[PDB]
Amino acid sequence: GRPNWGFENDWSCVRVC
Repeated sequence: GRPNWGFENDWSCVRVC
């Protein structure tokens, strides 16, 4: 969801993280 290479699109995070 947000820019930070988290989990979504392997280039962003979904939440919290």
